[PDB]
Amino acid sequence: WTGQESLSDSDPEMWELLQREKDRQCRGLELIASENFCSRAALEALGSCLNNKYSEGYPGKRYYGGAEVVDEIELLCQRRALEAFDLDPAQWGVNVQPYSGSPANLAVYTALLQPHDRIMGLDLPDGGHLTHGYMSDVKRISATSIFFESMPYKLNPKTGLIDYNQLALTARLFRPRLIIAGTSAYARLIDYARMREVCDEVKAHLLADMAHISGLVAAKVIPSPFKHADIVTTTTHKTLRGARSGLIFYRKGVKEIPYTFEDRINFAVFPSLQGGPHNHAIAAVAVALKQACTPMFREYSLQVLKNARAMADALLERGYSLVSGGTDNHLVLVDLRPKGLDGARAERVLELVSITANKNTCPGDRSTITPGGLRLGAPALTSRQFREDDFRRVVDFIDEGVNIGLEVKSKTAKLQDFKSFLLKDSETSQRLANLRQRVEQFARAFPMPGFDEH
Amino acid sequence: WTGQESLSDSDPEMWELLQREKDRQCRGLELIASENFCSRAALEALGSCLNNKYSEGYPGKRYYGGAEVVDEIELLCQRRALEAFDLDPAQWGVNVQPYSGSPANLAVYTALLQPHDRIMGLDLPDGGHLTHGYMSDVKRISATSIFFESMPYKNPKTGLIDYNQLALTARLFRPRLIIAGTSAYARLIDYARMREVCDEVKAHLLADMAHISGLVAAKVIPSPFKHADIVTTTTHKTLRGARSGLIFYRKGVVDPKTEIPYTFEDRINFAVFPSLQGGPHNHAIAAVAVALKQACTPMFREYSLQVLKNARAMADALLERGYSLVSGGTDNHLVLVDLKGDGARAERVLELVSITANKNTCPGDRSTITPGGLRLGAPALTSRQFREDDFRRVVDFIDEGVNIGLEVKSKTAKLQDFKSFLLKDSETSQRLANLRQRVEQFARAFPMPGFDEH
Amino acid sequence: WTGQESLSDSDPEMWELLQREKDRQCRGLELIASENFCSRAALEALGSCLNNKYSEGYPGKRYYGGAEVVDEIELLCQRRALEAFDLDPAQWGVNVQPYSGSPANLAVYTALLQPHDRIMGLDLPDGGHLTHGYMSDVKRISATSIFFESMPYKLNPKTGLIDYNQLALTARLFRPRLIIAGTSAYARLIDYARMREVCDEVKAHLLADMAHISGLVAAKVIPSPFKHADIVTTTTHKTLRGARSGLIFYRKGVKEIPYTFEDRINFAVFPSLQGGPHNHAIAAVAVALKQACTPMFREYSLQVLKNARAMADALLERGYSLVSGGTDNHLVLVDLRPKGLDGARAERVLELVSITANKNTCPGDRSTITPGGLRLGAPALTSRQFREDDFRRVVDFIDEGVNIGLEVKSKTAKLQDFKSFLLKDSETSQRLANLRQRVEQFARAFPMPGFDEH
Amino acid sequence: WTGQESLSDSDPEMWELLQREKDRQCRGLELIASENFCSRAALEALGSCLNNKYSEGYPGKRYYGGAEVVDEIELLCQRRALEAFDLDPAQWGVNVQPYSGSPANLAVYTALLQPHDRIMGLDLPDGGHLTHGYMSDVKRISATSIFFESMPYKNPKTGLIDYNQLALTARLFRPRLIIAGTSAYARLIDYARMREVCDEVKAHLLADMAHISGLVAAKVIPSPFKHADIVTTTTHKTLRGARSGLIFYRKGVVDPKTEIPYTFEDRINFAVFPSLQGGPHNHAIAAVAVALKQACTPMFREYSLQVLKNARAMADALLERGYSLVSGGTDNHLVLVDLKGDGARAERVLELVSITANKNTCPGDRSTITPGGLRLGAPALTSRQFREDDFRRVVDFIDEGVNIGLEVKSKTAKLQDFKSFLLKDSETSQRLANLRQRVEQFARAFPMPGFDEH
Ligand SMILES: Nc1nc2ccn(CCCCc3ccc(C(=O)N[C@@H](CCC(=O)N[C@@H](CCC(=O)O)C(=O)O)C(=O)O)c(F)c3)c2c(=O)[nH]1
Ligand SMILES: Nc1nc2ccn(CCCCc3ccc(C(=O)N[C@@H](CCC(=O)N[C@@H](CCC(=O)O)C(=O)O)C(=O)O)c(F)c3)c2c(=O)[nH]1
Ligand SMILES: Cc1ncc(COP(=O)(O)O)c(CNCC(=O)O)c1O
Ligand SMILES: Cc1ncc(COP(=O)(O)O)c(CNCC(=O)O)c1O
Ligand SMILES: Cc1ncc(COP(=O)(O)O)c(CNCC(=O)O)c1O
Ligand SMILES: Cc1ncc(COP(=O)(O)O)c(CNCC(=O)O)c1O
Repeated sequence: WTGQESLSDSDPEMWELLQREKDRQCRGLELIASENFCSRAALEALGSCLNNKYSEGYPGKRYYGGAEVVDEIELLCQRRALEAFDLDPAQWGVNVQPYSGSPANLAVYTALLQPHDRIMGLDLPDGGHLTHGYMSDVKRISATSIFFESMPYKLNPKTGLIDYNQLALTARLFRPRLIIAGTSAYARLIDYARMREVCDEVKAHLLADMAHISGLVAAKVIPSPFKHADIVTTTTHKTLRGARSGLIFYRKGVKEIPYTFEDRINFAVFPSLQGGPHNHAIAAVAVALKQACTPMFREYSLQVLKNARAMADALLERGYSLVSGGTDNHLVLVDLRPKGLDGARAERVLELVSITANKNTCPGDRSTITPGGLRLGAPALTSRQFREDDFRRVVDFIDEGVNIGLEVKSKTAKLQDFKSFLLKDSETSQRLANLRQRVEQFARAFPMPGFDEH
Repeated sequence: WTGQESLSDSDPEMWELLQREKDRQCRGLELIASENFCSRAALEALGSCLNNKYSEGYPGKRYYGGAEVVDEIELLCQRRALEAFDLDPAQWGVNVQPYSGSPANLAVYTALLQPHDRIMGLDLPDGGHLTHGYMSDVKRISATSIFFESMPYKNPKTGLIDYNQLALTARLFRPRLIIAGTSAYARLIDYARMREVCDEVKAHLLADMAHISGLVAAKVIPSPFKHADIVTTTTHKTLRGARSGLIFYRKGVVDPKTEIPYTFEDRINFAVFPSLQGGPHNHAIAAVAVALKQACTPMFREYSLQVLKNARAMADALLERGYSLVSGGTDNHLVLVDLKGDGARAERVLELVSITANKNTCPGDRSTITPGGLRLGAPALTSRQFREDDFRRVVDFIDEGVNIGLEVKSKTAKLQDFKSFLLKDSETSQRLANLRQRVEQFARAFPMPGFDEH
Repeated sequence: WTGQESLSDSDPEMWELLQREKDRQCRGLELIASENFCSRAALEALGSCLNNKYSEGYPGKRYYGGAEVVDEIELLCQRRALEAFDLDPAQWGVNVQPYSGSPANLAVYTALLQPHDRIMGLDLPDGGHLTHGYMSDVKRISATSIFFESMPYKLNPKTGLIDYNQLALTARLFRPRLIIAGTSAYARLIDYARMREVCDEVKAHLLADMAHISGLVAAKVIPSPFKHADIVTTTTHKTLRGARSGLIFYRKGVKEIPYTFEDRINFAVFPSLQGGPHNHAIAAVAVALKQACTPMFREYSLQVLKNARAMADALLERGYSLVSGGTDNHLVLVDLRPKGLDGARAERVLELVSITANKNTCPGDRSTITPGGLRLGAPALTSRQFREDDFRRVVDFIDEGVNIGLEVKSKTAKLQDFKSFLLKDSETSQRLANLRQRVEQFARAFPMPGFDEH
Repeated sequence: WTGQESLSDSDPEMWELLQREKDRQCRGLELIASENFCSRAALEALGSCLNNKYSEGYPGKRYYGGAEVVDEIELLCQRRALEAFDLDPAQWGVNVQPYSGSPANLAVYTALLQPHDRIMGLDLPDGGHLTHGYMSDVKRISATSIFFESMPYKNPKTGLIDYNQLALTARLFRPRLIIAGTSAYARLIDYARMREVCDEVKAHLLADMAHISGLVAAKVIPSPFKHADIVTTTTHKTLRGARSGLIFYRKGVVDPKTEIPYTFEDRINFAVFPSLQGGPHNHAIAAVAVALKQACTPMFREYSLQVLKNARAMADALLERGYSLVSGGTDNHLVLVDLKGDGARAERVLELVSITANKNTCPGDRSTITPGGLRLGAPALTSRQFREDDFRRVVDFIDEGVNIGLEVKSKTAKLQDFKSFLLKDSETSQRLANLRQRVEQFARAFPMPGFDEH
């Protein structure tokens, strides 16, 4: 035994499963807005010997030894994190140690707020994330709502946009100490300036979760939340096209009233919440971050917008509804209830063809288990050199998939009856197999970032 | 740009900086009990395309689609984890989604305890970790102490802990979960004693197997999986996998008067998602499944069986030459010196000679800035096929470093001037480089798991 | 020494002070809405040997002895508490042990809600009480807002009434577990049915604080909050005209879904919060409670309404503003800003004449230390056999007092300058002395409940 | 109806039922260490017209008007309280507004501690009270344990507490305030030991003088007012006043390196109002001011000096006839029997003979439903001018009751049949009424403080 053996030789069972996923990604139309395809250069850094380095602490302020050059990669990851978002190293710091996006948000709360302090974020069915404080009417399900007292703000159901007026009214009576300005399912750009004015009135910190749109912010193709918010969090595996980690950006220097964000946030990530940093992920983020400073990444993010706008205008002419009218970023929200189908049936219909999407509730729904919409993303296929005409054909396969699920809903009743009919009825099982072949052949022709084997 | 370019061509920086890490892992003898050198097969799954998949949920119940492959990779890792520790699938279940060891422990707290409820663990300055409930008496450091009221447990004479002063403070603090785990402790823990002492106070037994994880899977050191109810661990230490976490929870059933099932697996799986974290790191789940398959092989048990006799030979070689073991022996994998002359003084002279360790507070130390004890680790170099006479030489290499350090401790002034004249004086850098030379020549000759370049 | 000596003989210093207060109450026009004049029969029961009886527990469920006949007075106090409000002894229980109104509300919260649970009450400047959860924009000042998370609902500034629509909107997003339906400064009757509909939608307990209006509810001259709310609290020293204590009324029996209010509320008062019950106060409340069942008390409460309505219509013809238009209960809220004077100056002007009132903020004020209104009560003087024509003359003295403070504000600037000018300037000091004599001579002619000496 | 009618004419019920209470207080010998017979002068101020005044606020800063008299009555009570315990007004302040002893203690917790912060007091089954932080290990009883995490302190051999096991659990629980008070304990508390043990753990010393309040004012028992920082007490026990509470807090200043004032009096006065309670009970504040004026007289010290030698004669008379004192003596005012034969069995046979006591858990009792110890009290009958030979007779009266109880304990079946055959069997009611007869004839002959009728 030496540990240098091959995965294909040491574990052919796992190498087979790990090889069956790559072809599914090659043959599938990934429309999930949160998913991308990480480059090869960042993946071989994520699966490297940096997994074998304990660097608890921070560069210079390490508690153990052996972090000679590991400190240099964390400083490199910090220096290009600010460079990718055009930040002064004297006015903005960055913490690269968050394991993912969810631990990144929890670190901001523990650093700035006391337990049971008041949190305001967009409600989950309206487009907010779990970590922005979410509670059902039955019990608290997000830990942000267990350790802190959260209260959500809703959309304007007429326009589908965030009700900034209702947020101003609600914050004046709830008196939050931190308001989250970030989205998981929202086609337009958040008015971060209006957010800042509401925060300054009730004396609250403005946290901007840049997770879905950070790649567009890095390319400067959409307004940057750094110009109004003073605490920015983001994942690095969505539009950033890197490994699964998290970044926390904070103001630094003087606000002389000093900005006291640098010391508490770094203390919340370690030693409060996390322990050993995933240095293999840090270097993978830094590889993707320097890719974000290149003119290629701006051309990539510019294409993600027009690709989402292309499918958005493509779905409209087919007779589809889009909440908030259309789209200004990377994801479109299709409203399926005007056509007689719901997101639950459509998500299962499109998945059996390898068009991976996700259900999403629409303003006005009262069903939970049967949402009337889907969230379709662009940056996944756009990294595969997809362009406008390619996304127009993606929607053509969507419609022919929706049209299938429409006639199946006429032959079936409950949702449990629906998923059993798509696999039993060979007349529909063959009709689904035809679009599957016609979708997988259209998808394999496009290049795929990363390794060609695994 | 396609995303398939090599790291050496795309980021010529990050390529060199990582090759300096693998060089350091080969140039030096790593002896931090928590560190290890993972196998090449597992890291290929760590740098996989599974980094791209969003699989929020669990096998069976998932909120997305296109998860056909990752579902079987997760169920494979759960079955490989249950087999690696010889657990009946009907009596035990495992969640394989925690990002690391620290998040795995916080998930068990959120699941079984309400906010500000009471836990008990051995103190960090007494051989514990931050995630067990450590507060600095002037500040609440870890989030284990901010969201849950923890009482630190600590006997300095026996070298062991005070396993009945814990029972003394048990009924007077009345905890709901006591932690039986170690971060810097050389002896075993009476797992039959920790259980009944939790039953008389109506508490839950939590075993944090993070350091002993390998010595338990190989059935060479007694296991907690029939005395404890919930078990958390790292896939990092002694298991030689990627950096992630595991939560071993009981499952199943007897109320003979007037049926009594376990209530664990629905709450801890809800704590991991959607409470604490979001999208699982499938590349980490697949990587640790490779290490778990290796853990069921006799090649891993003989590797484990070597670690104990390597640590025993490590302590005896130090015992035979004027060094006190803070236990009277060690069946674990680490040592505990009483450096009869301090702790923080040895690390600087070691890491400059390409040998890294960490400070350790010995029972009786009145300080924390200049402690008196080093914790050296066997699993790291044992994975490089180190054996008895190979480790006996390692204790002789530290000998010349500690013996030169005792000469610098006789000079200079406080800890600041210790590290000052080392990288400044001309004559002192002679024994620095000579001992580093022979240490590098002795280390590079051993095989190194993982890739050859990165 | 024997302890049977007279207060006039044992302590002539305290007997002098205690005698100077009674004449101030005899000579003064008490317009504070929360104040009344307790009868002699209830006062000599409040200052009796029942002070010398430890009866911790409840009748029958006593922990010590000696409560032979003390148990009978608590059952008598309970039986007439329900009788005074026309409650079925099988559908309503009552706890008479609360020391006062503030401990009564805190007992309801601790019995029904967990720490940091969500509370909704009327904001303090809008007419709510402290114990209904009040927080400034700077810090939490009420213990209800420290142990529980409170959020206030506001008035409709156009109509001066509670904004039930905004409360329905706010409760749907705040998700409270208890909503308070009670007032301290509100001239109209709360729509308790609308309150109940909002509580049943967000699944919250409806607590009605009957403190100011319980005498009107006992006489059945205003709608009873018992017909919609299931938890009712009240003081017994306002319109109840008894000692200073508190009552908690709760549903009992079946809601078979049982009502689980009786056991938890009785446990929160004792042993959770309070200790030894003030049995002298319990019997004093029972004396006043049986007075509330008499036809005299209904004629008294009927007069309190028309006396408040008389002064309300009297103030209107003098050119005064009343928020919410007028009055439907016992207290009128005068808005003084249309006349150029504020409640701070008027309260000090009327106090120096022995017309005791209190400042009160008005909808739209932004001054705190200079409120633009006053809260004038009726049940205090109405118990002195005051009638409509008498209250019309009370307002005549008010106007001539306001007219004084109007011309003083022209000769002065800051509020600290104002209170120093009313005592220095002998030209105004004599003008105030004239209305003082003309007010005290009008007040002494009316009878005064209680002892004629102390 | 005018409100000036006597209680005997208005409520002929309540008149008779109270005269049965004074009859019972005269017919029987009260020996509950907490009970007392208040003076006639204080109760005249308790049944005063000050019950009618709303004086929310403090002398100087009040939110109302017409408080000229009650302001001086409050400042008089503060000065009489500082003098009664010999405190410099510049070094000590007192708040006289707590409704009772339990609210006074909760106010000190809210003022100096944040929610869920940590306190330490002696356990209720070990001689404590609920307000010191008692939880039933299966439920959190007192609100001291619901809003603050309390650890109960407890040595059964010495009879005393374990005054260094408290130090054993001190640094391991790290409280912010330890309580030095007693509800059922016969010895004194080392006040110099409680202070330094709180200083090494950075805690506050709270002395709850509720039972020893009289023995401290008379300067016959050592005082905590130069070792402790905050002191709470009842005006009820040994002080022979109305039922209320007092909060003695330090005030004033020394930072010789690089001025250091006390930070107590602004927070505890804010905790009493407007945090916890609202309107003060001015009739109680005036009543206790009368008892405080009596406490500064030599007639009260010789009364106090009698209580100790009465309790010492009470214990020695019991010691001389086969009874064990749970201390080895008593300098307090209470006893502690080991009833060598139970506790709950004696109270029923006593209160039926017109002598009342209470259960007391002796160190070593495995039960709580049938404890083994009675706590008899001296201050009650000492106030009736009881002396040595008078109390020596009281121990001889209980003798025949306990000796008949040992015969019933030899019969019947469990505690249920003990009290069953007492009020049912014909022959058993003979020694019942005979011993009650001579006990009533012996009790009615002594003078009784307070009024003659009520
Ligand atoms: N934007 C957004 N997308 C996505 C996609 C994946 N993620 C991350 C993973 C999230 C997983 C998840 C989601 C929901 C619940 C949940 O608990 N759901 C409620 C009903 C919700 C609802 O929508 N209720 C009403 C609303 C009011 C109305 O309009 O009536 C309805 O629409 O019916 C319930 O099942 O109890 C849950 F437990 C776990 C997100 C995200 O965080 N954010
Ligand atoms: N109804 C009502 N009457 C009465 C009368 C007596 N009691 C019981 C005793 C209460 C004592 C008390 C009252 C207020 C504060 C307080 O803290 N007050 C704020 C500013 C308040 C305000 O009104 N702020 C704004 C409102 C928003 C706007 O309209 O702008 C303004 O009006 O300016 C501050 O001083 O900080 C306090 F500490 C203590 C009550 C009661 O509870 N209820
Ligand atoms: C705002 C936001 N924050 C965090 C996350 C996820 O954090 P992790 O990287 O820890 O999973 C998401 C993705 N949420 C799922 C989706 O949008 O599809 C998100 O939209
Ligand atoms: C006993 C124990 N448990 C859990 C963890 C958490 O592991 P992560 O850092 O991967 O979250 C650690 C960290 N171990 C630090 C050390 O001994 O060097 C640990 O020592
Ligand atoms: C609704 C309410 N609750 C409680 C209280 C007072 O509780 P205490 O009896 O414990 O003080 C008041 C009187 N608040 C003052 C006023 O209205 O003038 C009140 O209006
Ligand atoms: C030591 C102590 N402190 C405070 C209190 C509270 O007093 P109130 O019940 O007046 O709030 C008590 C009650 N004493 C009960 C007894 O010993 O009989 C007590 O014993």
